Amino acid sequence: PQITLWQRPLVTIKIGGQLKEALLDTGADDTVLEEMSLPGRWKPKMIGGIGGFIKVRQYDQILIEICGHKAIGTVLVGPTPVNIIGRNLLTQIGCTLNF
Amino acid sequence: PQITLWQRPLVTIKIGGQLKEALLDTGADDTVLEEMSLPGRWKPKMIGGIGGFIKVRQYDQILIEICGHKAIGTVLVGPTPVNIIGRNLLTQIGCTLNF
Ligand SMILES: O=C1N(Cc2ccccc2)[C@H](COc2ccccc2)[C@H](O)[C@@H](O)[C@@H](COc2ccccc2)N1Cc1ccccc1
Repeated sequence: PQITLWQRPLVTIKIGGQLKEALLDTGADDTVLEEMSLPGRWKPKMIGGIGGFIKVRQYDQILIEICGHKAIGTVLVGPTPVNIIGRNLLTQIGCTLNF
Repeated sequence: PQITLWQRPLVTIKIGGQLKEALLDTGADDTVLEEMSLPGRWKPKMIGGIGGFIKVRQYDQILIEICGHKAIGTVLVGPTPVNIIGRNLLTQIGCTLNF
């Protein structure tokens, strides 16, 4: 798909067997989703941005399906305002920026 | 050009006669630059980030060249960790996400 940025680039993702709405975010190094439970061992992490830092739980080797393209990677879970797909998973689906 | 995401999508921008580095960020609705002096009057604006809200100053019709593309638009100045080019300017340079 070729996605215009007149609006926020929201897409559906399937994770944990759940369907969710997420933003394709090229400015984000990591993927961060709102509170949910994933199976596995997790590690605490602090991630910061505009507004300061938030504590998240880091889960590795998670499978996600973005618009139909499976991808595997680390996923951070915490009190984020919107589900964000960052560069660690966008590279796996082959997403590029073009102008 | 086509930009992949294995590295942060950093580009050089020219604003006020000077060169700065900035991040092409499809997750950011607006463009926010680190503290600097711009001409004119500014208006107040509050932006929600990952760690909360920050108050920034909004300047309108500012000329900024991004990778050789001249754009004119709204730029916010505030305590951001990095210069961020958001959708309001990414649309003026014809940027899309492709996968
Ligand atoms: O705070 C952020 N994050 C922080 C972050 C860091 C790592 C992983 C995920 C997120 C970066 C931006 O900041 C940084 C900080 C450090 C390094 C790189 C980018 C995203 O890239 C932006 O897209 C947007 C992401 O989060 C949100 C929150 C609410 C609604 C929509 C998006 N903003 C806020 C923002 C909003 C508007 C203009 C400018 C910046």
